[PDB]
Amino acid sequence: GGVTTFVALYDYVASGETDLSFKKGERLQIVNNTEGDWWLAHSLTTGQTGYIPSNYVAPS
Amino acid sequence: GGVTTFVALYDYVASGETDLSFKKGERLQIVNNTEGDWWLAHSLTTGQTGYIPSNYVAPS
Repeated sequence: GGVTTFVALYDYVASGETDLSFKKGERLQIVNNTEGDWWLAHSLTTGQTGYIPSNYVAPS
Repeated sequence: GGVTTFVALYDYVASGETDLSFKKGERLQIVNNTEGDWWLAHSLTTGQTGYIPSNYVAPS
């Protein structure tokens, strides 16, 4: 059965606003683009990232 | 060429820690699983989400 969790091998310090910092030994999930009808999105105004309902958006 | 940016149609208030809040009219990117060797991850310890170098992790 597929793995549920990954562990960090090293410390990582983020340089941008889309990447994630973490400490060696930290426990992390690798996540999917989509969760049902929810898509992963990155807010250009608040710089944060997360899933959103795909029916709440339209192309520019 | 493909769309670069989406616009919010309504306000959304997040309920969990994997979902993203945004206001109507916010400009958002829908993001890809991977960017090169980098995968999207969700930190169970800090609750934050972001890209990480895939060579910095191992399965549990």
